[PDB]
Amino acid sequence: SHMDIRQMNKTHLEHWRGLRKQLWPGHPDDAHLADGEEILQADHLASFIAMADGVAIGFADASIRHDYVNGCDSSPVVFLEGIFVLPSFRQRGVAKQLIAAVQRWGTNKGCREMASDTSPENTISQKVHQALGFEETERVIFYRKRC
Amino acid sequence: DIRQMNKTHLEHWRGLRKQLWPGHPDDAHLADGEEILQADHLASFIAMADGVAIGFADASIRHDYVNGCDSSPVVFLEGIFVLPSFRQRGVAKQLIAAVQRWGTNKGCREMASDTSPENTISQKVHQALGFEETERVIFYRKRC
Ligand SMILES: CC(C)(COP(=O)(O)OP(=O)(O)OC[C@H]1O[C@@H](n2cnc3c(N)ncnc32)[C@H](O)[C@@H]1OP(=O)(O)O)[C@@H](O)C(=O)NCCC(=O)/N=C\CSCCC(=O)NC[C@H]1O[C@H](O[C@H]2[C@H](O)[C@@H](O)[C@H](N)C[C@@H]2N)[C@H](N)[C@@H](O)[C@@H]1O
Ligand SMILES: CC(C)(COP(=O)(O)OP(=O)(O)OC[C@H]1O[C@@H](n2cnc3c(N)ncnc32)[C@H](O)[C@@H]1OP(=O)(O)O)[C@@H](O)C(=O)NCCC(=O)/N=C\CSCCC(=O)NC[C@H]1O[C@H](O[C@H]2[C@H](O)[C@@H](O)[C@H](N)C[C@@H]2N)[C@H](N)[C@@H](O)[C@@H]1O
Ligand code: NI
Repeated sequence: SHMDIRQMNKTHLEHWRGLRKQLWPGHPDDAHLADGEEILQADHLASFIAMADGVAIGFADASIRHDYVNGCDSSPVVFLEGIFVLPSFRQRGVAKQLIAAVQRWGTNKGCREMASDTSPENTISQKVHQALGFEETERVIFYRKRC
Repeated sequence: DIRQMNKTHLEHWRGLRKQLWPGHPDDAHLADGEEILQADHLASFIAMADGVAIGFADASIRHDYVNGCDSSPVVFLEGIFVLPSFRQRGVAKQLIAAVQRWGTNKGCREMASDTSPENTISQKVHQALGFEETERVIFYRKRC
């Protein structure tokens, strides 16, 4: 059936929250709500919903980042902040089309580079990133200290 | 003494920074210095001994997602290098303390950093200075 990638607006908020809670289970209930509203008002945040037959089968969150991005040489950068496709709809090209939409958005915003990161443990994600034309740039360990 | 970088430090800062990052074109350090001095959300700090720079830290105020962190903005240690001769004397500790104060003055509740999995010494350093490991990731890039 015909699939559409829709940039998320007020009308897709429930579709998006329903999927996001499956990518990140236990990511607090009030966070998803505030995140939704922020994204709709942003010019440096956009999310994209894969729709077919009137149901939402996957999503991607994207940003335009001005912070230094690991492995990139230019600024700003279009960044893949999250991506998830429902188990039953996987390996059908949903993520490919989601990422194409993120790229289109970032390109129209004047980004020269698209970036993403994933866990060294998530081998499917690594294969996916590489199939869709991403190259590995560097691996890093992050640290934090409370101020 | 640790001072915030200004126009007069640029040349000696560039000399140390090329040692941290030999890959960087020499074009870039020039540009990067101008950018830091122009930007409110960037600052660098220089450790001096007898008026010669022997260490530096580059820092930013980060407004985008930062791996391992839960608030925004974040003070981020973008780069730190101390001359081998001046190592293990607390120079890095003092540079990072200056970075942390700048970030607190910019309302950051978290300081973050990253390093190579092979850079074992830098890992001990973050550990020693009170940082905690958050996550390890692989970064990807696609040219648009
Ligand atoms: C990976 C998916 C999305 C692929 O979907 P698909 O539709 O099945 O793919 P396709 O389009 O059909 O396939 C594309 C290509 O890949 C190939 N492929 C697909 N599947 C496989 C396969 N199983 N094996 C081999 N090859 C495969 C396929 O052949 C295709 O080849 P080609 O282009 O046609 O030539 C899918 O399998 C899936 O949903 N899997 C489960 C979830 C998952 O792993 N998702 C994405 C992979 S990244 C992991 C989750 C994620 O997005 N995390 C984001 C970040 O989360 C966290 O950070 C967040 C933070 O938590 C938030 O609060 C902030 N707001 C933002 C911040 N970024 C962490 N701190 C970061 O470190 C994380 O990076
Ligand atoms: C690590 C140093 C700086 C420590 O200096 P010191 O003065 O000697 O330390 P100290 O103050 O004496 O010691 C403090 C504690 O550490 C302990 N310590 C010190 N030395 C050792 C030791 N050798 N063994 C064990 N313990 C040690 C010491 O005991 C102390 O503990 P305590 O207080 O006594 O309990 C020193 O050894 C040194 O200069 N080493 C060589 C350089 C080095 O490794 N530097 C930094 C390590 S990672 C920190 C951040 C950093 O610089 N990152 C570079 C990033 O660079 C790149 O990214 C850049 C990009 O390239 C740029 O273009 C962008 N503009 C910004 C962007 N961030 C990569 N893409 C990123 O992935 C990289 O992460
Ligand atoms: Ni259509």
